[PDB]
Amino acid sequence: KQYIISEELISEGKWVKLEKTTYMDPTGKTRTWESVKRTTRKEQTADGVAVIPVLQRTLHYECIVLVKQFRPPMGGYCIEFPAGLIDDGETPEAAALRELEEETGYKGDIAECSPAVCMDPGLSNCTIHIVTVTINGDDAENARPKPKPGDGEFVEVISLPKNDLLQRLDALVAEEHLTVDARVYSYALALKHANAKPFEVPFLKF
Amino acid sequence: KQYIISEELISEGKWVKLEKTTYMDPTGKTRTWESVKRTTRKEQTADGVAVIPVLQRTLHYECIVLVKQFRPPMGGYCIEFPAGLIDDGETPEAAALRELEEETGYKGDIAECSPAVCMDPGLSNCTIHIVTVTINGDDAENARPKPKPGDGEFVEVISLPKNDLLQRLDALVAEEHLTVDARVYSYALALKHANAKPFEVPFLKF
Repeated sequence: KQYIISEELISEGKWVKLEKTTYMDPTGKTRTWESVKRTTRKEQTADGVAVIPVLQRTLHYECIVLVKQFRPPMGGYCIEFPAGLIDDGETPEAAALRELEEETGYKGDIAECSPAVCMDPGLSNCTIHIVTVTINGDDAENARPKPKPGDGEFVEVISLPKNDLLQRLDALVAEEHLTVDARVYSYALALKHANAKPFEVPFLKF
Repeated sequence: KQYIISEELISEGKWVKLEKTTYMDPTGKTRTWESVKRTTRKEQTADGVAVIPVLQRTLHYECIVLVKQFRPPMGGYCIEFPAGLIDDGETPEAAALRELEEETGYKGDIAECSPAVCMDPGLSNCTIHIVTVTINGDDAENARPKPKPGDGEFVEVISLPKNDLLQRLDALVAEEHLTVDARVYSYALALKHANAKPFEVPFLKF
């Protein structure tokens, strides 16, 4: 019922651009909105990918591999799922495995890929593909990860136990005073909401 | 090791601003970055909140209350956790309940509140508090919810079964062709990774 009437560039940098968006509301009226867009965005493609790397080992608990790095806009360190924009002539799945290797050194398998999902709908048009990659830690190819930091890419790898990720994250916060990514937290939260107090839920039924 | 050296305003809008951030890297060299910040951001406070509203009923399955609305920066409709910025003289918790009621009409209680988490660390400084709110669906006040939208706020409410969330989201995507928010998808994913194929792990053990 609603649609975009027009978009006029307000300001543009080398990598990001701010635009004045004009759109038609449900009841005919016309309103404006300030929107953010990346200049690297390709037609019919998402801006980038995010990887949920489940480190697995035989007869051993799983781990979620995350990365910590300084983020200029935050003015401080952040804990995030490995990520990156999708390079030219690259599929989201391909990007996923690449960026995971570049930032962590691990080599994994695509387990599942999501459709394009938005990062901040009210602020930008940025979308990513959330890709779940399973890493075999028993494999010799993963015995000693060899990260490949690009120029300006300083990444600290952090492998956290999955069964109590949310708590590991809060521990990390209280100890280093850094910021957890909203997507990483959502995921951790969900794990707690489904795992925590197994017998507690089917107890009130009685 | 790293820190912010300077931050020069590239261009500003009424609600959003873009700026050149100059910082120090680990080694010693200097680099620049394009960052996005909101003009409405308060001191020592997060930009806003996102509510994970768990609709509950006795002898009944839980539902997650989500909202669908047109997003100018996206040029389309999005499925999202109810959200919004924190108003003046508002606590993250208060903002959570207010926005939930305004957008859905439901009246709920605070279950938990995350610390401030980043929306998109590589692009902006934006942070939110993710608040998990329970809604007593047995209570008459919730038997017939009544949203209180503001000017230019048009929201469709959608209650999706919790234990079936990710598939309900994929259905919606395949049927309506809209976009699911990255945080909503993440949460949904974690649910599947923890609940789906519950006997798959123990069977692979024997």
